[PDB]
Amino acid sequence: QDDPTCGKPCNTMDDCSNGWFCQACWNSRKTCGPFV
Repeated sequence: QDDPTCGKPCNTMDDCSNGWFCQACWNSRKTCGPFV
């Protein structure tokens, strides 16, 4: 369980197109987060 993208700040869905779990830039706080 790596998903280093998690917690990574961004404004587009391109800064989270790598993580296995947190593959979402998360516009909720502009900080990459896990999905559901």
